[PDB]
Amino acid sequence: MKMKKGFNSQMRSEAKRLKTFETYDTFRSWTPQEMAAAGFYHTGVRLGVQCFCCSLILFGNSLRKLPIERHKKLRPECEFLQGKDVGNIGKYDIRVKRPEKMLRGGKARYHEEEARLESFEDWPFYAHGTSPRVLSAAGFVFTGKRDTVQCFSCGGSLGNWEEGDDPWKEHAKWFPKCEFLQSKKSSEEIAQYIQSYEGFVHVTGEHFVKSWVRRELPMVSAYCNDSVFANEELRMDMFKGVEALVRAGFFYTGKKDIVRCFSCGGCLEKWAEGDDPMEDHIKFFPECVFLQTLKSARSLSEQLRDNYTKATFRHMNLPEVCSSLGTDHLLSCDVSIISKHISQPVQEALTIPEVFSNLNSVMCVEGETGSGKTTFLKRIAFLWASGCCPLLYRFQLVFYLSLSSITPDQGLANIICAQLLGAGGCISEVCLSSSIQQLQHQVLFLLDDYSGLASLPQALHTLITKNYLSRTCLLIAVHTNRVRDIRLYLGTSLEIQEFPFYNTVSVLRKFFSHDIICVEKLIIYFIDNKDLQGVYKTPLFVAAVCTDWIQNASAQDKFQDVTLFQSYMQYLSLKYKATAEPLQATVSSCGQLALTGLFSSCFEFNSDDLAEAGVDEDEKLTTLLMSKFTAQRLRPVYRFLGPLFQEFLAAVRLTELLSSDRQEDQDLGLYYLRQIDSPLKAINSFNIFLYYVSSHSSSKAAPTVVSHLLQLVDSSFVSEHLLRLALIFAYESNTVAECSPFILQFLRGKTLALRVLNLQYFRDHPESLLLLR
Ligand SMILES: Nc1ncnc2c1ncn2[C@@H]1O[C@H](COP(=O)(O)OP(=O)(O)OP(=O)(O)O)[C@@H](O)[C@H]1O
Repeated sequence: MKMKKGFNSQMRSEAKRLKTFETYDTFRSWTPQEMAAAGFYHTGVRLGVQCFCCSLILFGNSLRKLPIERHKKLRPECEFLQGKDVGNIGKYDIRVKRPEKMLRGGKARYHEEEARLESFEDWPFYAHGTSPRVLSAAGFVFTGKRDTVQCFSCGGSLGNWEEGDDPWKEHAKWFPKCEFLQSKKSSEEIAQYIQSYEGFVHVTGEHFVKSWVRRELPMVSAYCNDSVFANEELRMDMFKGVEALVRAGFFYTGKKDIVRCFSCGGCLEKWAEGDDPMEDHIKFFPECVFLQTLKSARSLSEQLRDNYTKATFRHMNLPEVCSSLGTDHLLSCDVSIISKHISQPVQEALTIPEVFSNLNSVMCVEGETGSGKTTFLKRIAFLWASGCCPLLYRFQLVFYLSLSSITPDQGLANIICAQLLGAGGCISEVCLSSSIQQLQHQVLFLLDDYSGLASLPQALHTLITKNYLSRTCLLIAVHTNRVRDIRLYLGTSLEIQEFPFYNTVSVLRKFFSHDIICVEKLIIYFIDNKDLQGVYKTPLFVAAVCTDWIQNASAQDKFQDVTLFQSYMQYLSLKYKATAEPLQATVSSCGQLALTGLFSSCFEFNSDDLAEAGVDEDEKLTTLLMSKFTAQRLRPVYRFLGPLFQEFLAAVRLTELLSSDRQEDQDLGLYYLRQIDSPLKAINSFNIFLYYVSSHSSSKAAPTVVSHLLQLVDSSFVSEHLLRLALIFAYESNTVAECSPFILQFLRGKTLALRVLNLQYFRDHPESLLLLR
């Protein structure tokens, strides 16, 4: 209840307000990214988080209100930029201003040291944990603005000082060529000081991506609030007075009349009189968004190709996640990563804002098939091009290349010009080779859809196999347990663990205005908790539930589980329509396995049974959309997405078998239909197998199974007859109530007790209710 409130926790900014959520459960509405962007950190008292400037006991976490709204509503006296040690992604150096420019009179006097001591009257209260004496002992002087300090005789500015950061390691790390440093400290201790988290970085205040950013006030919900990025957004199509004024909280994505604020908008036609705050952001944009954002040689060639890469990464083509229909630029939810280390099995979970700082050499990212590799690579490329995340400023060039058979060993220049630039980039082989060589650790390749060394081109092969004479940094997307070739070559392997539920609920929240469907999904989901995992193993379930809104709400209020599963399966069928032949096999071949276990009462499904089922024979991609490597001690197990998914896949296999006219691919279906042989078997199996063999409009399969249900005959006795006939009539009326019933149910099952025991659909009653009922 009561914990040490104290005061401003000066040791707590973002990128440290996010790392505190590794001890946070993955099932709740608000996200660590959004909560941390609100200046909150996870103490761990029971479940709650508190702010770093205005300590708040915020435990309850609702859905209709974002953390910014709660923080403003409860204690509104800490967000007037009165002073907060807010660090953004914050590459720790971006302050490069005045390398030799106008200081406040050169308070170091260009010689003196006690002058550096005395220049710190207005040293703010953000730091202070850092002693001004130790800062001044290394030739540092306070330039005057926002706790950034400049060192003379080399003119280097460092900011975002935190607790315990000794300004002697850092002065060595960021400027080895600082004359004062070589004058005082020997060339031996500096190598020891090099040991830090950034790989090979140097003085990189000059770089073609830079864009100075403000104090990153917490009213910045997420990216796209820098008022300079949003301006160059709409230099493409909204160019043929209105434009510059539209940047009162807007940016362009789409077809010249769909311009989006941080929530949504554009539902009005432009070029009329039309003041941009029209209808005050059209009806406040429901919930009065952010108080109107709070009241408003060949170096030339490589720079030119840098500009083209930035332009083609900011084009509307790349930033499109949740690629179903809509108008999307607002998603920033990240994927959790835990990086296994080369030698021993240590997990060591990372965070997205900190993983960028460790990019050193050839890197691989794991991940289940359809789990967010292409998205993550596109996000990092975009964030480089959308230059406001500072950590990515160290790369002068980034390249996204999908090695999906477009590369039969032809050449790197040809593959980079025809995939990224487009009709404009004539970057020659020699130009690209020289750019790679001189820009050693400032070129980041993002390779996707990996196959193997044999398929890479010559230059890419050299860059991936040596990484000694080139120093280029690469990130390759691969499949889990399918990266067995570059084990010896890579450092800092990475893996996409899972997709937590807060990301799913955040994406659901953003896409919807009628936010009663999402809450219904929340309640109707934590009551099962058996399919808690698996279903959210991939972001494709979010896309499936979103595209289920092509007809109505995703909470149709009628046995939600079967609709959810069918929506998922239909979305799988839709996405891979280009290569649907193996998927149709993967759903069938794997699906039959579930049927084999539907009645044998086993869900572990060890490896040797998979061969009998007839799936994974080629270790193919899609077979991981429906199973996971649950255990890896020995003889890895293969568990599906919960017993309910057992049921649904077994049902779809049974329907396909009893629907196919292949005679002896159907006798097996009848055999699997045979084991149900008693009313208790018509209950215990059909408690969970009821709406799954019936849901599908199995025209051919309906008569055989309804006949089998009828032929079982050869209070509790009467009761089971009543339930059995209820099942049979419901099943037969689900799809077609003409062919099978008029010749089948007229035989045996007709019973009722008082008035409404046979209140089903009304047709011609029997002669006299089976002559005995
Ligand atoms: N943060 C996110 N929010 C919502 N959906 C996401 C997010 N990240 C990824 N996705 C979803 O992930 C899907 C793409 O996944 P992914 O790139 O893993 O497929 P893939 O088969 O690995 O493709 P490739 O093999 O080409 O990399 C997209 O349809 C997108 O909807």
